[PDB]
Amino acid sequence: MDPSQYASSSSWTSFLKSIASFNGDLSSLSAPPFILSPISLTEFSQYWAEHPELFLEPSFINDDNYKEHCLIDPEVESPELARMLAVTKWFISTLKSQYCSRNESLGSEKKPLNPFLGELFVGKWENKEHPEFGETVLLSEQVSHHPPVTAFSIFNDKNKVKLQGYNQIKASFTKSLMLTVKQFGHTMLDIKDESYLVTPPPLHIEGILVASPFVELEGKSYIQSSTGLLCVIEFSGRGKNSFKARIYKDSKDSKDKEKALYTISGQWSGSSKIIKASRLFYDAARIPAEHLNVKPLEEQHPLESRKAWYDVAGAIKLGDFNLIAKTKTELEETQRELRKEEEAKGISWQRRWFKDFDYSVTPEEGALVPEKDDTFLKLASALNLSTKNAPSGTLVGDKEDLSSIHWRFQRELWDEEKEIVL
Ligand SMILES: C[C@@H](CI)CCC(=O)[C@@H](C)[C@H]1C(=O)C[C@H]2[C@@H]3CC=C4C[C@@H](O)CC[C@]4(C)[C@H]3CC[C@]12C
Repeated sequence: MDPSQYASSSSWTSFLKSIASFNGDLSSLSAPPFILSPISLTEFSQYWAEHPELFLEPSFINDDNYKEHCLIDPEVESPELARMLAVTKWFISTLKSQYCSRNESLGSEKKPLNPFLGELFVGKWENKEHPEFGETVLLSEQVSHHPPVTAFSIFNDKNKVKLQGYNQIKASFTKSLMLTVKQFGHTMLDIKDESYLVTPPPLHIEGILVASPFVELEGKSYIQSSTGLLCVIEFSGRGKNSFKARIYKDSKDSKDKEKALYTISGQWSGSSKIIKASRLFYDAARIPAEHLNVKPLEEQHPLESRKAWYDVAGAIKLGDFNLIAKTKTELEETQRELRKEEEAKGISWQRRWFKDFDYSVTPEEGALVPEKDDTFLKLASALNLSTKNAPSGTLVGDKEDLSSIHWRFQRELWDEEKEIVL
């Protein structure tokens, strides 16, 4: 079936009709095979660093070289601002990865595989052509299934750049059959001793009537630094993927747009320019994604995503209804059986590399809680960001601002990991 036959197929009409009775759980969407992705959501974590050089760039900016690492402003006022510029550029560079990859590789957004609890995805950017980079490692874990929650860490030891975060969504259909999505979660980025707090934006999926789904971003993302500096990024559709970002000396100033130290505008999936107090800031079309190195299937542990979903992926690619349904049930029995074995060997398969910390004022007696100087508390306080499980970017005293549970990477658990290698 050619894609121009999709919107009026029986399958698609049947799909749309069942939206009317949508039960609130996206995984139960009865999507036709042609709209299915063979990729699991635990793989989406790789999309935070597909431009390794931009990921690592802030670690190379110091007091003695900063004017030489600010292409759009050679008289940038400080290394702190030069690094905030660089973090903003990196963040803008992830968006195309995050939100357009299925478009390019599959032809539209397609329904992802709902990962099983304890599913794992790992790989590395080896950065062989730039020895000063060193290897950057991605760990990604399905820390919850009901609701689905993915947690991840991307880390470069050589340059002391690490990122961690987690992601969850809530979604509902509007009466025009547009799917509105709010993201939940945040990501933190340490560049040596300096820290950055990033909130993903709300989004909507369009082109559903026409059976050509695509993501458009809306609302705002924040990037708050331990330096006090704050970038606010506002998205809209257009003609697409446009935005306007502003960087402020601090979060009090962000209340007044004319206080912006710089202003960036354009398309995150194309080009954008910047003005101070214009030049090319980022051109997504000039800078190809670099895909992480994943180990061969034959060498994968059966918890690992591509190994786990192999037969399911093969059946989706064939578009075979029966075979998909059958491979899915065998996957479920394999994973149940796999967990039993983890358990017999004394292996914790559930909170494997990340733990759920309780930031509420009423933790349970033995619960994991934040230590005094916690990076998240200090950056959320700088931004006036709610520390509860509200939609990402929710500010203190917003309507949405309920638990305060956050996933945090524990490096030691990966250093003493019992099975999984890179
Ligand atoms: C194909 C659709 C037809 I109506 C079915 C709806 C789904 O497939 C939803 C669940 C799916 C998509 O439409 C886009 C997906 C988001 C795309 C990118 C991100 C970025 C990443 O960092 C975290 C995951 C997230 C939010 C995806 C979640 C699942 C979405 C909404």
